Amino acid sequence: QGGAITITYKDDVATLDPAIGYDWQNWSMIKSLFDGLMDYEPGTTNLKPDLAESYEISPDGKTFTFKLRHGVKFHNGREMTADDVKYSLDRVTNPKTQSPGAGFFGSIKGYDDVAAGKATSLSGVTVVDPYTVKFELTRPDATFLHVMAINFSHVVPKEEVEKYGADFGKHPVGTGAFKLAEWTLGQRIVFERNPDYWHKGLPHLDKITFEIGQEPIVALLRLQKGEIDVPGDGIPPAKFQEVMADPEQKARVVEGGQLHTGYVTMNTTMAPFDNVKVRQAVNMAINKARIIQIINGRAVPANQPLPPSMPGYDKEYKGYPYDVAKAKALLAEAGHPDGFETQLFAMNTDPNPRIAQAIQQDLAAIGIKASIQSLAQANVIAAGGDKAGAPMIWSGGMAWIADFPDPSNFYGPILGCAGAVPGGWNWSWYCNKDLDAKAAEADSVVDPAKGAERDKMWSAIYDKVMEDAPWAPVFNEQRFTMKSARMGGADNLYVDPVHIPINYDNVYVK
Ligand SMILES: [Ca+2]
Repeated sequence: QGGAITITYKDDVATLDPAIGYDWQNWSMIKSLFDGLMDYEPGTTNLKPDLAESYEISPDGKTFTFKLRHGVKFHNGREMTADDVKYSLDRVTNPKTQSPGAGFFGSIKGYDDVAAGKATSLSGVTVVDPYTVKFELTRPDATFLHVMAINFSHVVPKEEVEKYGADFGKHPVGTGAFKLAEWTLGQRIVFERNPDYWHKGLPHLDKITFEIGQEPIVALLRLQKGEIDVPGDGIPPAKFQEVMADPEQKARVVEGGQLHTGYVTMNTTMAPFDNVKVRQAVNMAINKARIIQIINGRAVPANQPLPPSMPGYDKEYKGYPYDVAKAKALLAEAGHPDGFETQLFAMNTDPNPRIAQAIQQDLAAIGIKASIQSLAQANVIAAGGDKAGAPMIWSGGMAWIADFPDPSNFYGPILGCAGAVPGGWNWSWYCNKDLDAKAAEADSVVDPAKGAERDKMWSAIYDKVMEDAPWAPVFNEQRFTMKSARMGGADNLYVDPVHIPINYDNVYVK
């Protein structure tokens, strides 16, 4: 009940639009300003109705009917109704919105017509009455309920989108537990409790202040002084062991496993990375153990796209060897015995400039001279979302943590054709239509007793991805969160698997 906390970040926020935001800094911010039909029990991945009060599924699993809560108000005071759910889904799937999450809705009837520009409304989403919205699917979809909890299906008010247009992401209006109060660009973002939030008793805090442009190391000092509550950029490597060995700081640390993989993307449409042998050479060039030492051993080396604890992870897959001689030999086969020059993009928050320097040295060992383009995250992400931009990107600090705990989440948006779109997060621009179809087939296996078979279908998909080498996977990272002594709540609210980073709506001050 009450309290005003402070959270630091070095990088800035470019958007709070739920159709657009997708990075580690704004994902949970957006979840606190907006709501969708579904959410999760705080601290877990257990689905629960949110803006829906209840729902029904047809026996064939292709018709979802949601009964909406009554009396839900947007921050502007207007009642939310089923028309707003329809509008939001029509908007996020419309290609002109440039949502990196449009593909999550591919199983809805009429999606293809919308994606192809033949329709501006999803035929499969119908407003039955002001408080009933129905979804009809073309195929069973094992991740549909999770997608009705993902930011991209959060509900926006069309009159506010019309008012601000492309600038709606700077003026978010939602139904969520907090509303935007102050946004001083490059300096501070203030969330205030929404006093009329439909979920009574939430949030607990009165105010969250995000202080921008703050050095990660200084933030630890401020936390020791009680002048901030959460260092948003976590524990810098230079300070990790000292934090761990100081009981008065170790007591502020919460550690959690993640469904995470960090990787180097290669743009499969930009020469020279349009040659599979060049991409496989890069896979054999990276010294993952050395990179992991930079982050204090807080990770294990990744040999494939899925995190080791994700269902579908190929436990047997051997992977590309770390083998400079083989990498050079492959580069020569590809017509580059003398190597080549290229660009490696990275976000500029520690430790990612240093990790990029390590990758750069690894590439130099096989004859690739890569200049590091160390930029703000928004500009790395935008360059990735440009088919003609970013030959290589180190994903550290930006991607990928599963939005929901299923192997499908590591495909569509980052390795599927659905993500190889303007503004997308498939920075490899890797589009394999045959795998897209196999992915839809795998997500149609909905019988929970067939989960093992479905996990192996996904393993087969990622086996093929790995053969085409659009990624060089590097590591699977542990999460370390720091919180001030006054911050109450269970550990799993500070390493929340869904409201990534912190569950802003359910933490509290003691
Ligand atoms: Ca919410």
